[PDB]
Amino acid sequence: TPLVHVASVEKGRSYEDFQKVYNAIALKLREDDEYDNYIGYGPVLVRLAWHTSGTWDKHDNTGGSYGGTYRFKKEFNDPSNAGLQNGFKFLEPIHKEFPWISSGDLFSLGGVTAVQEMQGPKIPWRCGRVDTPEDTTPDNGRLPDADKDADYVRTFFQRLNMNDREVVALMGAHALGKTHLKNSGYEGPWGAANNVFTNEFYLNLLNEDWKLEKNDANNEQWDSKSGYMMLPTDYSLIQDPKYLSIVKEYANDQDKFFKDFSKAFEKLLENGITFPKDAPSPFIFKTLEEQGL
Ligand code: HEM
Repeated sequence: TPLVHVASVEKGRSYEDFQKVYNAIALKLREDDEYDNYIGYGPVLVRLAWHTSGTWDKHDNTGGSYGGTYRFKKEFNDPSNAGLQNGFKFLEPIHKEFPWISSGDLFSLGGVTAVQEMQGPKIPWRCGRVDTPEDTTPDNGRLPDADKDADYVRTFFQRLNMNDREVVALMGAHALGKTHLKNSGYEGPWGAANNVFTNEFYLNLLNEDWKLEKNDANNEQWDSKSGYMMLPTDYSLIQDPKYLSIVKEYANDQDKFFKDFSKAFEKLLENGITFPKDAPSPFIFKTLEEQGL
């Protein structure tokens, strides 16, 4: 037995309404450019979308993006979510201007908007997540640990119904942003263009010279002399031969990575949700640049 969560469109809303919310998110991303030593909010909004979706458990349909339960203190204060409060704060004035959007739609849309405005692939997005009460908040401990190996990673993502290609594609979002010692016990960026969505994660895995070192929090991480880092779970993608093949494919085909990531990311964000046969089709929002805005 799993719960059923049926998508229900915010009353009377359509594509145009959500493009306006997209636009407000994108404009604030542009405006608040100084955040995190001028990386900007794009990376933390992508991580917020993934962590608010990544609690899902296919076996009983608990967790997931539908209920928007990050707004409750058990989930806000999950140690795995340390740092995401910055993303939530960013989204607060968006929610105040557009109070009709559900929290789950806002957290997932923030992720879509971030990826597209950082020049990533289009991510089709569906509305209709509905806020659920505090007691539906999943317990802490459903997001992955970083200090583990490929077997861990593979098994972990089975709970989110992701296969090896989906796992490797999703991990490419680590092109974005950085680890912050005070949030996670790890420090450093994975690459140079921290706020541009590219296949750089895979090129860096394959092409940098990596050394297993201890950081200031006494945790192991792989460091390169270009000043990049990889988590043990990131590095596992080149230690496992099946993952490694996929890493090589994405390192050598930007388009393929973009298409696979778009599919897996939408999937991640939609897991657990039942869409009525007559629900609207997925929206594909225009970027500001495409709109001349
Ligand atoms: C084995 C799975 C994964 C693990 C262990 C993991 C672990 C981490 C850790 C420890 C950080 C740094 C948090 C910081 O200190 O602020 C991080 C950052 C980040 N992660 Fe992951 N991650 C994984 C999967 C993913 C996936 C699936 C995505 C999205 C598709 C994602 C997107 C990000 C983003 C964009 C950031 C940078 C946030 C920022 O700069 O604020 N991660 N991740």
